[PDB]
Amino acid sequence: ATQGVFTLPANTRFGVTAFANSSGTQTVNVLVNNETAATFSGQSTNNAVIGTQVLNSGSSGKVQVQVSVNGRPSDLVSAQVILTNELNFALVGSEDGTDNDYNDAVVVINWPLG
Amino acid sequence: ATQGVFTLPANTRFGVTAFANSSGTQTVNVLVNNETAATFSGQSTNNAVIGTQVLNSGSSGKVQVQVSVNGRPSDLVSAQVILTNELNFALVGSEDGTDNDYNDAVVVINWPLG
Amino acid sequence: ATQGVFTLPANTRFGVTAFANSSGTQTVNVLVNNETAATFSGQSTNNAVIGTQVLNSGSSGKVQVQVSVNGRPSDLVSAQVILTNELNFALVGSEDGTDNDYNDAVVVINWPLG
Amino acid sequence: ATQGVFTLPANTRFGVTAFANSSGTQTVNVLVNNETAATFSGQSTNNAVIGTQVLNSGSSGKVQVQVSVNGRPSDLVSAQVILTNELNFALVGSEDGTDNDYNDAVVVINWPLG
Ligand SMILES: C[C@@H]1O[C@H](NC(=O)c2ccc(-c3cccc(CN)c3)o2)[C@@H](O)[C@H](O)[C@@H]1O
Ligand SMILES: [Ca+2]
Ligand SMILES: [Ca+2]
Ligand SMILES: [Ca+2]
Ligand SMILES: [Ca+2]
Ligand SMILES: [Ca+2]
Ligand SMILES: [Ca+2]
Ligand SMILES: [Ca+2]
Ligand SMILES: [Ca+2]
Repeated sequence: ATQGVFTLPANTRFGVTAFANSSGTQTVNVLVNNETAATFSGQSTNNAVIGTQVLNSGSSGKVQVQVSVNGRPSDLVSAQVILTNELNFALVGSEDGTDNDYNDAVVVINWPLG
Repeated sequence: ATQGVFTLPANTRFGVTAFANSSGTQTVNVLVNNETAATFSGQSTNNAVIGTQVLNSGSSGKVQVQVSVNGRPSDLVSAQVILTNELNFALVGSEDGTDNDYNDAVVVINWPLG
Repeated sequence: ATQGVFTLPANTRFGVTAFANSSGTQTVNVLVNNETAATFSGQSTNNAVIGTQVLNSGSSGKVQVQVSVNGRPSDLVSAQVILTNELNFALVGSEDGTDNDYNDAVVVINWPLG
Repeated sequence: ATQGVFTLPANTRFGVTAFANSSGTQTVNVLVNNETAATFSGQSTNNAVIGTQVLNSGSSGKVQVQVSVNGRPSDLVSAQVILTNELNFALVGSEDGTDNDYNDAVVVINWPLG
C-alpha cells in the first residue's frame, strides 16, 4: 500500500520534524501540492533532529513524505493517529538497508498548531 | 485513565522531543523509574522544539511524561503506536487551558534508535 | 480529556462492534448526533461480540460511544488510527472496576464500508 | 514493509475478529508460530463479521494475518495501538481489487482478555 501520504485539513499549518538513525546520510523531502516544500538531511545513529519546519497544507491538504539515501529511495511505513478527537500525528518510518528497523529516518507531522 | 505512562523494554535508548503551542511557558519532565531524567522548557505558539534528548529506559523500562505550566499539571492525552512490528512511537498531548486543543506541549518518544 | 467521541465524515457508513471482558454486564450505547443509534448489552469474560451494527454518521458526523455497568458509566480510553490514508479505526476501551485492564467493554468503529 | 505480523506477549489469550466489505468471499488465515490457528471465510459488502475466535499466542507470541480471495493474496496494511499502556489492538486491512479502500477484509486483534 502507498505509505507516507496524508490528507490534512486544507490551508492549515502543520509541523514536520525528521530524526536520523542510520550510518547513511538521510534526505527527507516533504511535498505539499505535489511540490517539494521542505528538505532535511543529516547523519546520526542517535536520533538527531535533522530538521524541523512549519508548513501550510495548501489547497488540497495533501502532504507526502519521501526519503532517500544516496539517491536510492527508502521503503516507507506510516500511519496517522488522532488523540481526543483533536490532536493529530502523521508518522513515517523508513528503511535504507536490510535490518528492517524502519528508523533510518523517522518523520513526525503534527497539527493543529498554535 | 492514566496518560503519559509507557513501558519500554529495559536498558533501551529512546528519543524524547517536545514542541510548544501555547502562550504559557511549558515545563516537560521525563521520568525514568519515577525519577526526573530530563527537563525541557520553552514557550512558542509556532511548534518550536523546546527540547530533545536521548535517554536510557534503565532497569525498570518505566517512562512517564509530565507537563506543567505555572506550577499546575496539564491534562494529558497519550497513546503508543507500533509500525511494521518494529518502530515504536509514544505520543503525548497536553492541555494547559480551556480551548482543548491539547497541543500546548506535544511530546514524541521514539524507539529503537541507532 | 473527553474520550469516546469521534468526528467522522458526514453521511458515511460505519461499523461499530463491542466486545466484553468483565464479570459485569456491559451496556454499550452508540450515539449519532447525540441520539442513541445502537445499543448492545451482555456479559462475557472471553471477548464475546456483544453486538455489531452498521450505521450512518449522518449530517453531523458526530459519533459517541458510552459504556455503563448497571447504570454507572465506565471510564473510557480512546484514539483514532488511519492506515494508508484511507482505512479508519476509532478505538474505545473502558474500565468498570479497579484493575485498570480497560478491556471490560472494548468498542471498535471502522470505516469506510462497502 | 511486512504487514500483518504482530508480536504478542507469550502464552496470552487474544481475540481475533474479521469483517468483510467486498463482493468476493474473503479467506482470512491467522497463523500462530507460523502455523494456522484459525481460518475465517465469508462474503459481505456491509461489514459482516465473518469470524471471531479466542486464540492463544503460545510460546512464540508471533501472530500473522493473511488474506486471500479466490486463491490470491490480498495486499495488507497494519498497525498496533496501545491505549493507557494496557489495552492493545492489532489492526489489519486488506485490498483485493482496484479501489484502494483496504477494507475488503478487516481484521482486529485485541488483548488482554478477561
Ligand atoms: C464491492 C467491491 O468489491 C471489490 N472486490 C471485487 O470486485 C472482487 C473480489 C474478488 C473478485 C473477483 C473474483 C473472481 C473474478 C473476478 C472478475 N470478475 C473478480 O472481485 C472490492 O475491492 C471493492 O472495494 C468493493 O468492496
Ligand atoms: Ca535500517
Ligand atoms: Ca537504523
Ligand atoms: Ca490549549
Ligand atoms: Ca495551544
Ligand atoms: Ca477491569
Ligand atoms: Ca476485564
Ligand atoms: Ca477494495
Ligand atoms: Ca471494499
